[PDB]
Amino acid sequence: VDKPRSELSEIELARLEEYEFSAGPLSVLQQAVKNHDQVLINCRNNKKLLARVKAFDRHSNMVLENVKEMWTEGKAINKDRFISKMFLRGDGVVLVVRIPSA
RNA sequence: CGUCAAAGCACUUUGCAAAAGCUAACGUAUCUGUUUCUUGCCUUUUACCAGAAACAGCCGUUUGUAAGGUGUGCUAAUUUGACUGUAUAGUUUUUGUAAUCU
Ligand SMILES: [Mg+2]
Repeated sequence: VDKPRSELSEIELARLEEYEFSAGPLSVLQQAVKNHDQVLINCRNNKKLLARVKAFDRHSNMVLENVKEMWTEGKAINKDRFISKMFLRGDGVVLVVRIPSA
C-alpha cells in the first residue's frame, strides 16, 4: 500500500496494521496459524520453545499450545519440559524459526 | 463526550417539616391590626392624624420529604451522583542492554 507515511488517522492506521501482516514479516504468523506449522522461539534468557502458534498480536504477543521448552546449563546438561498452553509476551521474543509440518 | 453506580422518568395534586450564623433581597413586591408612649384636628365615643418601640394577621415565595394523578417505559427512557478519563513497541517510565559468573 502507498501509506507508510506514518502520519495517519485511525481507519488508515488499521489498514496499515492489517497490511503489516498481509505482506510484512509478521505474515509468517498467519500461514503458521493456518498451516499449523511447528515454530521455534528464542527468548531473551536463552530459552528454546517449540509449539503450535494459534494467535499473535502486532507486538508479537503470541498464544502457543503444546509447547516443548528446553534449556541447557556441574556440566552443561540439556533439559526439557512440555507444558500445555502458553501466553508469551512479545517483548521477550528474539527470534522465530519455523519447522514446516510437511 | 466516555466509564461506573442507583433511580423508572417528565409534568402535576395534596399532607407534614423547615427556611439569616459568617450582616443579609425567604418577597429587587408591599397591606392591615393590637398594646404601650409622643403628636394633629378636636364638645364625647367609634372613625381618625403621623412618628417610635414591642408584638401579631393576611396576600405570597423556596427547599426536603411522604402518598397519589396524567403521559409515556420497563422487550428501555430519562434524571441524579461519582470518577486518578483517551491515544502511543521507534531516547523521559508499560512490548526489556539482555543473558553469561560473582
Ligand atoms: Mg355620654
